[PDB]
Amino acid sequence: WQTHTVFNQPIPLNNSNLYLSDGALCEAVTREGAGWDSDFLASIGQQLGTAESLELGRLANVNPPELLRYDAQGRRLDDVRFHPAWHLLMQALCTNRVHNLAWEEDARSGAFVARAARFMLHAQVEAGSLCPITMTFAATPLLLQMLPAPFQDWTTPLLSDRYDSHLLPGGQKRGLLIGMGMTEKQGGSDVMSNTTRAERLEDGSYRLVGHKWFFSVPQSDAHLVLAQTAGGLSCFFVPRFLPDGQRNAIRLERLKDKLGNRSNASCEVEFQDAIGWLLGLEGEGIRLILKMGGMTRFDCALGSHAMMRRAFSLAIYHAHQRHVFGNPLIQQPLMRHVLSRMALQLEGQTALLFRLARAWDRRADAKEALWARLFTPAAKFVICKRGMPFVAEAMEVLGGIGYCEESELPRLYREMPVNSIWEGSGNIMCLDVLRVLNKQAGVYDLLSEAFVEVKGQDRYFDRAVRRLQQQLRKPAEELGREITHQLFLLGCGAQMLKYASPPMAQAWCQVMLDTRGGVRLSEQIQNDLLLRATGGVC
Amino acid sequence: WQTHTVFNQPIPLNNSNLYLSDGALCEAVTREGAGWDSDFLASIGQQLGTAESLELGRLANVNPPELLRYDAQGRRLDDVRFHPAWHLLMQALCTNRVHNLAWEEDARSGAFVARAARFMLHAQVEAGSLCPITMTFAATPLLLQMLPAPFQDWTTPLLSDRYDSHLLPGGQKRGLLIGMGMTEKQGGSDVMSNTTRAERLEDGSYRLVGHKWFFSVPQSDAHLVLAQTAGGLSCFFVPRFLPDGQRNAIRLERLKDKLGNRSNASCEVEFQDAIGWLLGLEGEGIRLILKMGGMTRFDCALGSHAMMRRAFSLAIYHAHQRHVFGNPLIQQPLMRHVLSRMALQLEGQTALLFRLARAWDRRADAKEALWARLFTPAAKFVICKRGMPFVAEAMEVLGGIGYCEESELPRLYREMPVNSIWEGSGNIMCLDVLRVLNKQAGVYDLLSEAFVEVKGQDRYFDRAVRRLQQQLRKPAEELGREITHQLFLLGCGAQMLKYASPPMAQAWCQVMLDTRGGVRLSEQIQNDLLLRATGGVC
Amino acid sequence: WQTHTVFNQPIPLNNSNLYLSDGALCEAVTREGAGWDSDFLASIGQQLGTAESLELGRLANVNPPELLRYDAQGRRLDDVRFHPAWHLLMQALCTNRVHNLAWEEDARSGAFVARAARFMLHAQVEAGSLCPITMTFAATPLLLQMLPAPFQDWTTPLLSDRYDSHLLPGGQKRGLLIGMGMTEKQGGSDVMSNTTRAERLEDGSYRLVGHKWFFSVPQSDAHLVLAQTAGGLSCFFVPRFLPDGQRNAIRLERLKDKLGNRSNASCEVEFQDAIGWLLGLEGEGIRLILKMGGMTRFDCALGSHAMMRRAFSLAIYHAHQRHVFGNPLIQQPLMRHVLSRMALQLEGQTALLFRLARAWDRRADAKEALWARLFTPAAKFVICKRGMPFVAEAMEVLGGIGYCEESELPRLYREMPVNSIWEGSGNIMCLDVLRVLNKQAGVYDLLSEAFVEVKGQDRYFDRAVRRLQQQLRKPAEELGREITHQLFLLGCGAQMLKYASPPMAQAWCQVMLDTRGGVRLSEQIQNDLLLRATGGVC
Ligand SMILES: Cc1cc2nc3c(=O)[nH]c(=O)nc-3n(C[C@H](O)[C@H](O)[C@H](O)COP(=O)(O)OP(=O)(O)OC[C@H]3O[C@@H](n4cnc5c(N)ncnc54)[C@H](O)[C@@H]3O)c2cc1C
Ligand SMILES: Cc1cc2nc3c(=O)[nH]c(=O)nc-3n(C[C@H](O)[C@H](O)[C@H](O)COP(=O)(O)OP(=O)(O)OC[C@H]3O[C@@H](n4cnc5c(N)ncnc54)[C@H](O)[C@@H]3O)c2cc1C
Ligand SMILES: Cc1cc2nc3c(=O)[nH]c(=O)nc-3n(C[C@H](O)[C@H](O)[C@H](O)COP(=O)(O)OP(=O)(O)OC[C@H]3O[C@@H](n4cnc5c(N)ncnc54)[C@H](O)[C@@H]3O)c2cc1C
Ligand SMILES: [Ca+2]
Ligand SMILES: [Ca+2]
Ligand SMILES: [Ca+2]
Repeated sequence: WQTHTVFNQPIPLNNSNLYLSDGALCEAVTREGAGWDSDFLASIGQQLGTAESLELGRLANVNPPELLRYDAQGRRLDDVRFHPAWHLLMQALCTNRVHNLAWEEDARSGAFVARAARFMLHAQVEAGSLCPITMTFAATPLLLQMLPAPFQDWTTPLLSDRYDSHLLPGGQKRGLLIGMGMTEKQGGSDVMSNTTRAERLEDGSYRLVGHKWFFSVPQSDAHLVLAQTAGGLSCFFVPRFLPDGQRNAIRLERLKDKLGNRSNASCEVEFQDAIGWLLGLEGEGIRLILKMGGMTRFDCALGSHAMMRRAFSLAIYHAHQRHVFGNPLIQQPLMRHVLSRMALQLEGQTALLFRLARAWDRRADAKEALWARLFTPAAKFVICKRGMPFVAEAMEVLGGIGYCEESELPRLYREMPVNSIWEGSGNIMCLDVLRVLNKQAGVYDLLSEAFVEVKGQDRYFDRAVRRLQQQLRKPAEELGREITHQLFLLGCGAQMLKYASPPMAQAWCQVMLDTRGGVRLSEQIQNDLLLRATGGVC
Repeated sequence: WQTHTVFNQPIPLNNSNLYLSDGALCEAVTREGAGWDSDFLASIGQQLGTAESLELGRLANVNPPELLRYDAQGRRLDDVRFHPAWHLLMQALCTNRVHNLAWEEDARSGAFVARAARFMLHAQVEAGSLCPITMTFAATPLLLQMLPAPFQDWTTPLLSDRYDSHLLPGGQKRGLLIGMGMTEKQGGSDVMSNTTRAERLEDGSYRLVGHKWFFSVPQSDAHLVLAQTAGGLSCFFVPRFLPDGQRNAIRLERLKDKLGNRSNASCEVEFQDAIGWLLGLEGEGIRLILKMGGMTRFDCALGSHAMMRRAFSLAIYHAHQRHVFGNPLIQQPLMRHVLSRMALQLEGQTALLFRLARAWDRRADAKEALWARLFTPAAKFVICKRGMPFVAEAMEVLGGIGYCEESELPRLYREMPVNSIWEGSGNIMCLDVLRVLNKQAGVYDLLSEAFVEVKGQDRYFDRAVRRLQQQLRKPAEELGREITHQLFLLGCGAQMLKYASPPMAQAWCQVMLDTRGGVRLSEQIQNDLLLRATGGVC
Repeated sequence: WQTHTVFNQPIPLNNSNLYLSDGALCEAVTREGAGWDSDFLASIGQQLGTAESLELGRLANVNPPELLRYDAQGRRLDDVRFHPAWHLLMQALCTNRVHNLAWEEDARSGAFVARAARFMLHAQVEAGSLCPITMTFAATPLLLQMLPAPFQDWTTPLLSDRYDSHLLPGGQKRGLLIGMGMTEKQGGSDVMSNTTRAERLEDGSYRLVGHKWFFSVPQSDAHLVLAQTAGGLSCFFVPRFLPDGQRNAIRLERLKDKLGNRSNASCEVEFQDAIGWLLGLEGEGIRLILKMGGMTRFDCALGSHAMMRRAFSLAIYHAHQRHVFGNPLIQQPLMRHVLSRMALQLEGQTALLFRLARAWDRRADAKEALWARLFTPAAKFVICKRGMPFVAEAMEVLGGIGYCEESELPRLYREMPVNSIWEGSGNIMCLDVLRVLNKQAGVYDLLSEAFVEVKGQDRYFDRAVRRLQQQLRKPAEELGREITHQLFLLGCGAQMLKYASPPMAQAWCQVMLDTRGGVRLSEQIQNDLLLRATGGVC
């Protein structure tokens, strides 16, 4: 009955450990002060790597949410309906405290780093569910700092490990999600162009009339929303339900039909005299949310890195099994070269991101705070931009089967641009880097110290330092991407030189910084890279 | 911001008790020997009536199953993927033993009646999930009677309360489902036209080559399949997995794209030297499955009745709330007339079906067995045919909102024809009734006795008995539907006269049997009918 | 490579002549004064019966319209996007003047009858596209009678044979469609409960604020819309574009997700100070549209009849080819009986509808006008109610293949209830019949004359006349359906007795009016019925 036998078809990667298979991550977690979380990380790495877990990710994306503007009786409903897989993903994210680990009372030293490792494991399985998690993690410290009086009973659920999908006022719920409404049709990068208007009421609250053009996670229990007041652009707490239990006047008009990120609901919304509570002062909306923005930019970089890691893991498991021209694909000199360069890129990214996580963890230290202020937008720019060609290359390793929606690769590929577009996109990251280099007291000293610490170790690194120094003499706005990319590489290189094995740091520096390419990697480096990326080290 | 206020929109029926709201059913359960099950029935009636339960029914139908013929590597898979709601429905059906209550060791007197009541509650929530349940309930006694030796370890899971969706040989599973493969492209009514061929192997098993054109529940652990042998048309046990653990050679070719019944997978399949085990003798396939057929025909009648009951319950809850021309719709004389006639039809159907369930329960008694043999096809014909106009009328009570897929009514309406088409359809039921009346020893005596028992109580009933007697003098095949319908009504009428209150039996007889219509129901009868249909009695 | 041979599978009906195959229709067209249209009818009957034509019907339903509330820039759009098949269907409908043949200057005697025959041919191919056609045909004479001054240039396009899908003010278009906005969330039967409000402006036009809950064909160039004024419920011309070229303020909020009629867009809409022009006087909205309603009710009856005709034609073509138990299915005594009864029902319906079409054609005659006033709602009630069980029976002739969406039968079945629900639904038709019988001068005389004309010809007919006479003594509202059904049958019977062959009229009267059923049809009648239904006569 058959016309052929099927052979030389790799088995797809599943039922693996997402943590234990990543040598660079395991090393970074210990190095950066989160080793106490390693047993937990191995545990969730196993749970998240199962066929069942990966299926929840697939189901949540192929059954995207449905906007319910009205009920069957023609009354306004303004709700969103998700596939059950979505709620199961949210439950595990919250159980694992990806939304608030760092903010717990008695959080231990390294909690920001431990939380980043947890986030990176989840992000490999499914990306859309990270959006509410990212916004809630970033908004929580600000909300706890400024929590308006009628919402004092939100502190307990903000600190829980309990996802709660009930359509109830937040104070009645066991856990909460918080979103961000900034972008308007006339601009997302330039939020001063916002026309949503807030008028102060007798009781000190404000009435808002306007719109937000991309308003993710409409089901959040509140959104922090930018609006204009007499005193300038300001930040408001806009809860889904008012203190009295009535629904607030946020009208969900249309759900975005997106390239990727499809599991996540993003809406176009309008405020019809919605009630908001001013956070901070009138006119300080942009300043107030700077650090909130910093944390979301970090998560963008970490998310793209995580997706690159998953795509790479799929590619290498496939290339190990697939034979071409009589030999394993991973043994073919050109393929082995390409995959080894990919692995080297992920090693550097992991070292940089986790050092950056430690900086955010230790931000009570002014120099750590400054390092995070400078390298966060740099990391978002370079890593998020790299995501697209990196994932395409992984897909090409698999070949035609990597172009079919049955594979994880298309979904990863379709996700990659979102992280690059988020929060003013790549150019805004670079202009922010230039602003910091220009205006921030202490920056040039911080950089010099970091670079002197490793001076003499590598000729390519030292040449790149001199090139950046020259470039910073006249930092033209048109060179913002060149400068940001150079700065990012020097950050990565300094971490590699300090902490990677010497042959690895040497390989990294030559590949990344030796201005003439044509760099061949030694056999031993390629072997070590590919072994480290499949477990080996942990 | 609003253009209007929404008013006079009924709230849709949910969070009600499917059992306690049905006076006729509660009375029938006690009358027919299953009163010991009443507490359980009230419990599951509450569970099944919740918004959450009704949502599982919706989800399983709007997310229909997907046929997986191949995996991503191009190897044959032959599997079906369902929405999780489907599996949750199956779990509750099996927990409630709708597939096997009557067949348990130590099953108590009335178990067939108790099982019918349980089935009727489930059928109101979701219909497609009743297909595997119906086939498994009907096939189980036959399989236990004839179970081939290599499958002796199936007896325990056949008797469990555990749904098991694992892709494993049945002997390794905690519970089992059994299907039926009869229909071929050239005929489903006339199964002797089957061309699927079975050849005897050295070990006594047979190799099958052929097709089945409608093959529901392909995921069943076995199907009973008709095939031709040297000795005539025969019945085979065809398991999904062979005794050695290999998949059997059943190729799933195409999933039907159906009007209704969409939650249930129905496939077109081909046998490529599939292995089957002969049940019974060569050439006795048609005879062997007669009683199996009887049970499935009963479930068809019961299913259509249940859907009619749900549609009626929705219509009356709506008409009680909706106002037209200044008064409740249920108070408008013409609407109240129509709904009262509907209620009266369901009273008769409930009385007949449960008497029939008792007949099947007590089938060790030759007269009970004969009553079931005769009235089962009659009930399937009339009740399944009535389903379509009855549900359309309920939809029209709701008006335009009953035509929208948000309402339960369209799904009920789209389901109704399947039960009428099943197992040779309406004409085959009537030809079977004629065959029984002609050939079956004892029938005319059984009928006479039943009719004499109530003779003198109602003039319309006694006139209808005389009309049937005349008709049976020359029972032409072309009058098969007229005769079947008359017989059905006399069955219903005898139950009403014996057991309904006299004004109710009087109303039933005049409406159903008074050859000139124009029958107006008294105010008291309409009130009692509509109250009984909303709980009152239980 | 094969497991079986496919055989005994009928070829599906296509490439047939929808007109020439229908003996009763061809005879009715000539009888009722539209014989001059017979060549044209045969021509379009051929065109509409092709596989390509039937495919347009399928495509328009499986690719339903999409509501475009906003454009990609977030500006309001309020438009609907259709599959190209929809526009091709509309083009042929308008070329054939199904929307206005009767209203042309110099329309010839019999034009209403010719238009009804044309409508019936189209309705067999696709039903949703008849909605704009029906509303435009019904509204056109009223609009031409009352056309408000700023829209004088609409007269030419209202009278064209040119469908025009351009998004332009009607006065710039080559042809126009008109819709009807009556139903609100609180009621469609009782339109006096409408809360949409119209306020008179300085220039004599009115500003409307409110909603309509089912608002079909939102893309119409205008809708006639009921709204409350100081002077009572009134009818407004509400154009899609104002005289100055601006879009009118009609907000399309949601598209209905329907059981059937899926090719046709039906919206929930809101008026945000939309401009309307009063037709007639304040407070005469209900009266003004009575005749408009009459024409749409006629089209409902004609549409259900047409769908029944298509379903029957499919069933008989199938049963002629399919063999069961060694003989053609159409030769099996019970099946032949059932199909013959079906054919007889269509013969009566065709005779009645076309006599009714002639009444509407000759409505300058007071007695013809009265016949149409009385029999139109009666016909809508009985015929539209019959549609559901009739089409289900056809599906059951085909068997399981008739339950699959590849067949035309499911789409026909899912369409049938809409015609029964339309314009206040079945109960409102019956209450209207009772109102006419009670209040309308001349009615009892008109009926007596009609009945005396055929008195003595058939005993069952004469007995039914006496039964109706008795019933009309005390015409209780609760007997509205019994009375309407009796009246309808007497209408049909009088046409059959006057114009059918005597054996046919005899067969009709006995089957339809002989209060004890068990009526067997002669061999010759069954043969003549089935031959007439496949062409024979034309
Ligand atoms: C899936 C998804 C979900 C989203 N969810 C949210 C949400 O929940 N909340 C929210 O507020 N927003 C959300 N956004 C919107 C997102 O933040 C914006 O798209 C982003 O800030 C860019 O704004 P914009 O699209 O208006 O582009 P613009 O601001 O018009 O920018 C266009 C391009 O110009 C570049 N540019 C801008 N200014 C300069 C300059 N001075 N010099 C050089 N280049 C410049 C930008 O970098 C960008 O590349 C979401 C977006 C997506 C895709
Ligand atoms: C959703 C669905 C699921 C199904 N699942 C299964 C399944 O799991 N297993 C399986 O075996 N089948 C299944 N069936 C097929 C079903 O049993 C058949 O469709 C049914 O038996 C009718 O057979 P048929 O379609 O070949 O019609 P035919 O046998 O061709 O009958 C067509 C019509 O002719 C009538 N007729 C037949 N013989 C006579 C006669 N002698 N005199 C007068 N009238 C006659 C029939 O009553 C019917 O109305 C399924 C069907 C559906 C719709
Ligand atoms: C596909 C579709 C398209 C439609 N398009 C349009 C459109 O374009 N324009 C428009 O105006 N409407 C439209 N309608 C609405 C349609 O006209 C209404 O649904 C219909 O008039 C019934 O009104 P309702 O749904 O409010 O039911 P109700 O008025 O609430 O009636 C419910 C039931 O009660 C019965 N009833 C009402 N009064 C009495 C009484 N006095 N005594 C006894 N019984 C009574 C009715 O007959 C009906 O069976 C559309 C409907 C559908 C399904
Ligand atoms: Ca090698
Ligand atoms: Ca009353
Ligand atoms: Ca014959």
